[PDB]
Amino acid sequence: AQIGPVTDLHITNANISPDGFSRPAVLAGGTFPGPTIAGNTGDNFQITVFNDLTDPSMLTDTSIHWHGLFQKGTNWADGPAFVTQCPIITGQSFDYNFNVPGQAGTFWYHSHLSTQYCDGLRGPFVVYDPNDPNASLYDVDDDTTIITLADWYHTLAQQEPIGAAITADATLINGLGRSFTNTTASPLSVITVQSGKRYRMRLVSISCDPNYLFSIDGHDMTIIEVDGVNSQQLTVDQIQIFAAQRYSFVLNANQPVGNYWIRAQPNSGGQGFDGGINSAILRYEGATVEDPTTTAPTTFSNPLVETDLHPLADLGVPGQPFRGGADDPLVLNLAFANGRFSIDGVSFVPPTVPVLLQILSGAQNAQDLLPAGSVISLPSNSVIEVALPAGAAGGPHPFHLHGHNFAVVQSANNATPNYVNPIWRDTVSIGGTGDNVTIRFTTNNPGPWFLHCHIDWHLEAGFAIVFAEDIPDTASANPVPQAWSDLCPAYDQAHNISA
Ligand SMILES: *[C@@H]1O[C@H](CO)[C@@H](O[C@@H]2O[C@H](CO)[C@@H](O[C@@H]3O[C@H](CO)[C@@H](O)[C@H](O)[C@@H]3O)[C@H](O)[C@H]2NC(C)=O)[C@H](O)[C@H]1NC(C)=O
Ligand SMILES: *[C@@H]1O[C@H](CO)[C@@H](O[C@@H]2O[C@H](CO)[C@@H](O)[C@H](O)[C@H]2NC(C)=O)[C@H](O)[C@H]1NC(C)=O
Ligand SMILES: [Cu+2]
Ligand SMILES: [Cu+2]
Ligand SMILES: [Cu+2]
Ligand SMILES: [Cu+2]
Repeated sequence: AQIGPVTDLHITNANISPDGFSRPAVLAGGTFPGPTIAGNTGDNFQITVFNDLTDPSMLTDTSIHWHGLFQKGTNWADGPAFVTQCPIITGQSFDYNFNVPGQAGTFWYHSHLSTQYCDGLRGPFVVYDPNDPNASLYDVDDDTTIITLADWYHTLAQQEPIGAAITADATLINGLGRSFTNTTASPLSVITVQSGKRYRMRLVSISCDPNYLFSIDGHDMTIIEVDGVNSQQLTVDQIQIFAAQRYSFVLNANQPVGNYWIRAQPNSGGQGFDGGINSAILRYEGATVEDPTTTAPTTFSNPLVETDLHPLADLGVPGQPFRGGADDPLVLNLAFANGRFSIDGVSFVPPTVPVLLQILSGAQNAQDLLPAGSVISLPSNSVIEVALPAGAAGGPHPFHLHGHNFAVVQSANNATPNYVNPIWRDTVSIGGTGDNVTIRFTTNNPGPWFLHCHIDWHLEAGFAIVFAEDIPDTASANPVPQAWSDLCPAYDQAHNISA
C-alpha cells in the first residue's frame, strides 16, 4: 500500500539482503526502497518522521527531502541538512507539513544528511492528477507500475575508505537484483502486465551515483513525463536515466504472452547481464514462471536524446533567445581536484547554523552568509540563467536545483541551445568535456535553495552551492513552526555544539 498524504514514517535500522548479501541499513517504513508516499495535486502532505535510528555507523541523526517538490512558503520543510534545517535527533520526530500546489508527477524522497540515503533511506513519492491530460494514454497507473532503479553497496556509506574508488555491488530494480561479484541466484523483481493493456510506468532513479541504460526486451516506451513535467509523447527503446531523474512512459503490453528481460545497465560496476545482474523480469499474465530468454539488440534503434523531449504544455523559455539573455546570467566554474569539488573556487562544507536560520536571524546578504562563498543571492521576480560547463572529473554529473524546475536551454553532447521549446526538468546531466548545459528559471520562490550534483559521493565532497533566492522576503514568505525552531537547539545540545 501507498501511504499519505498524512502519515507517520519511522526511520529505523535493520538488516537487509536485497542481492543475497546481508548488511545493516537505514530504512523508511521498514523496507528498501521505502514505501510510496502519495497524494493528489494540491494536497496537504504531513509526513511525521520518527527518527528511531540507533546505529552510529550510518548516523543516528536524519533529515528528509521531498525531491522535486517546490516547497513554496515552506522552505523550512525542504530537508537539506544545514541548508534548511538542523537534523532530527534520535528518539525525536518532526512533521514535514507542506502543500503541492501546481505540481503532479513522479517524485521521490531521500535522506539529505551526508551520504545516508545510500544506506537505504530512499523511496518513491507520487502526486497524482485527477484531471491528468495524459490519462487516456494508459489503463493502469498504481503502485505496481512504479519502477525504481537503485545502486546498492556492501560497504557502508560512512565506511567507504578515503582514497579508494567507490562503486556499487548490485543494481536493484524494485528493491531486488544480483551482486556483480560472488553472484548468487537471489530473487529478481517481477513486473506483471496483462496482454492488451497499457501501463503508466513511473521510472524513478533513486541512485546515489550511476546512470542507467534502461530498456525492456521486445518493447518500446512512450515518454509522457520528465521529472514531474508532462511531455509530448516520445517513443524510445532505451532511456539513459541519471541519478534522481524520473520518467513516466507508456508500456503497451503488445508482445506475445511471455517473459521479457528488464535491463538497467549502470555506467560503473558490473557490465552486462551474466548471472542475471542488472536485470528484472517483465511477466505477462498467463506466461510460464521462468526466466526470459530474450536478448537486447547490439545497437538500440531509438535511444532517448534529451533535445527530442518537449513539454506538453506551452511552457516556452523565460528571457531572451541568446546566451546571457536573462536578468541574472551566471556561468559556474565547476571543478575537481585532490578529492574535493568546488563551485567558483569554493568547496561546499555544511555550516553549523543552517542557511535558512542564519537568514531568519537577520543576515541579509549573501556575503554575510556561511559558508563564505557558498551562498549566492538571487534577485526576486527575475529570469536566471545558469551555465554549467562540464569537465570536472567523475562525470557525467547530474545537477539538481531545489525549489524549482527549469528549462534545459542546452543539453549534453549538443552545442545548439533551444530558446523555443526545450523540456523543463529538475535534474540534468551536464554532459562531457566542452559541453555547456544551461538552465533557466524565474525567481518566484523566496528561500535558500540547494544546487548540487546528485551523485551523493560528489555532494559529500563539496559539489554544491546555495542560491539564497529573495533574501529580503525569505522570513515573511516562510513562517516557521515551533517544532522547526526547536531542531537546532536540540541537535546542538545532543552533539555538544555551541553557536
Ligand atoms: C541539437 O539540439 C538542437 C536544439 O535543441 C536540435 O535542434 C532542433 O531540431 C529540431 C528537430 O529537427 C528542429 O525542429 C523541427 O523543426 C522543423 C522546422 O525546420 C519542424 O518542421 C518540426 O516540426 C520540428 O519541430 C528545431 O528547429 C531545432 N532547433 C534548433 C534551435 O536548432 C537538434 O536536433 C539537436 N541535434 C540532434 C542530433 O538531436
Ligand atoms: C557557456 O556559455 C556561457 C554563456 O551562457 C559562456 O560565458 C561567456 O564566457 C566568456 C568567456 O569564456 C565571457 O567573456 C562572457 O562574458 C560569458 N557570457 C556570455 C557571452 O553571455 C561560456 O564561455 C560558455 N562556456 C563554454 C565552456 O562553452
Ligand atoms: Cu531536490
Ligand atoms: Cu535530491
Ligand atoms: Cu558529480
Ligand atoms: Cu538535493
